[PDB]
Amino acid sequence: HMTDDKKKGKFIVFEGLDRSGKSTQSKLLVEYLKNNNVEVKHLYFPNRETGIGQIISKYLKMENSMSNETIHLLFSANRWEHMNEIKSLLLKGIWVVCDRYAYSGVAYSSGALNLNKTWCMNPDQGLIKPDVVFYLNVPPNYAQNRSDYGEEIYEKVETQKKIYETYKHFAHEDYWINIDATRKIEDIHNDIVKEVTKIKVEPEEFNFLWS
Amino acid sequence: HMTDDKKKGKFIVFEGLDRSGKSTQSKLLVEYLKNNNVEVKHLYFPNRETGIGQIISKYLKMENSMSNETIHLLFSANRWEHMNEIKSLLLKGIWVVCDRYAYSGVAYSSGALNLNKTWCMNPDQGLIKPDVVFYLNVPPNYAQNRSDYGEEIYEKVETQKKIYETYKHFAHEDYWINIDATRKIEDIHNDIVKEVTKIKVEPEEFNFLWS
Ligand SMILES: Nc1ncnc2c1ncn2[C@@H]1O[C@H](COP(=O)(O)OP(=O)(O)O)[C@@H](O)[C@H]1O
Ligand SMILES: Nc1ncnc2c1ncn2[C@@H]1O[C@H](COP(=O)(O)OP(=O)(O)O)[C@@H](O)[C@H]1O
Ligand SMILES: Cc1cn([C@H]2C[C@H](O)[C@@H](COP(=O)(O)O)O2)c(=O)[nH]c1=O
Ligand SMILES: Cc1cn([C@H]2C[C@H](O)[C@@H](COP(=O)(O)O)O2)c(=O)[nH]c1=O
Ligand code: NA
Ligand code: NA
Ligand code: NA
Ligand code: NA
Ligand code: NA
Ligand code: NA
Repeated sequence: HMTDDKKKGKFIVFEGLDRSGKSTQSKLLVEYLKNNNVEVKHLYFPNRETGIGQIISKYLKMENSMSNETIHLLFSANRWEHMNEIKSLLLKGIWVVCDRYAYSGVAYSSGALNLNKTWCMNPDQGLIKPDVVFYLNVPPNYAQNRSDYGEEIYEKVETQKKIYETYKHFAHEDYWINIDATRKIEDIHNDIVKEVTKIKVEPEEFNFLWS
Repeated sequence: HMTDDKKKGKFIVFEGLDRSGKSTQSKLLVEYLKNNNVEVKHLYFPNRETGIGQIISKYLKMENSMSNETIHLLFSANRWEHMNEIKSLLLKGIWVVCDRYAYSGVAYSSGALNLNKTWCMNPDQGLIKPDVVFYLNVPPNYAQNRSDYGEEIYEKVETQKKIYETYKHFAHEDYWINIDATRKIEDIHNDIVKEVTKIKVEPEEFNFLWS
């Protein structure tokens, strides 16, 4: 009752290759939720505004160079420093719609940096687990013509090919919903809405990666 | 031969409670090695001068506050960004004498922050393993009168008591050498020298935590 510590909002993550449409789709979903009287906050990773995120942003823009393990652990620490906020929102009944999470961490590091997958998962163990992940599936060559593509470190077609394969580490999980993202914006969004309307709305216990 | 990738220097770590004499002893050992014609570099963790180390230094000085997991992972990332340097030194035949390493990470986080020990070890898995660790053993109340004690976050006797117990996670390992550090500087140093002279001097393969 008073000490109720149940998760009341839902936590939805978008995952996908670079420029696959995650910001596009997460903003449309947020607007749809607001229109159906659901309180919701839009979050994303990496958050480049924190001290850790600033270092990350320099890495992505090739303004610095860092060893594979060092940058992998910063991407994870950047999520941890948001756990208090995500937990509080969800306890309040506010939904969280989030562009990228720990699945990006594992897929990008194991595919682009060739880090060991179990080693990559470890530091994200214990993060709050989302209700669903929409994976905006595009082939590795598909998005190379969209606006700023090639500006940041992983945006080369040969790297995207590797990350496309390591995203399959999650492809058969029950929380993972493959979405064909080589379609019109509105078609993709309608599929996402269809899936979101099946989410069961009741307060429940928090769960944690990698359960 | 030409592609020889053998570890040629030795890697010695000092561990110990706050103000237990690690900088004192590591400088004396460095001077002793130089006097016996051994090339050596003195390193220490956290390195507060990097981008990551700056954030760490603010945490230790209570200039910011951070969640337990976030700061734990930064302490680990701070070691990783030194692996290229430590590896190169050791390949060259330069010894590395280092004030604190991954054992501090595990002992401080599991003792002061109550983090799960296996979770704390994971991100340091894969770091280069030292030849020996001297643990400058002092009781948890012992150092409270030494110069700047109480300036930084963990320097309260009740926290030191907890970290004293979690340093025992390594107490029975073959690389771990307990040194009674409640003695005169010169007596402690003579014990360390005695142990250092038993190290076998030949080139060998690198080993890695937590083997
Ligand atoms: N399905 C789509 N069809 C055409 N253009 C799209 C589609 N989805 C997104 N875009 C455009 O592609 C670019 C990248 O989209 P964005 O949502 O920013 O990708 P991400 O967040 O995955 O990097 C933007 O210019 C966006 O307007
Ligand atoms: N064995 C000792 N006896 C008396 N004073 C010592 C001894 N070892 C170190 N000190 C003094 O204690 C303080 C902390 O020593 P330091 O080597 O800086 O500790 P740490 O590096 O472990 O924090 C310094 O003022 C140092 O001169
Ligand atoms: C969240 C996360 C993102 N990334 C990559 C995915 C993108 O290439 C870049 C983030 O940029 P974005 O989401 O604008 O594309 O960071 C990681 O490598 N590890 C992570 O943990
Ligand atoms: C290297 C390391 C140090 N620490 C603590 C030990 C000290 O209290 C502080 C470092 O300060 P120092 O070595 O001057 O004392 O950081 C950690 O908590 N985790 C680590 O991984
Ligand atoms: Na990108
Ligand atoms: Na985005
Ligand atoms: Na699925
Ligand atoms: Na200290
Ligand atoms: Na020191
Ligand atoms: Na021993």
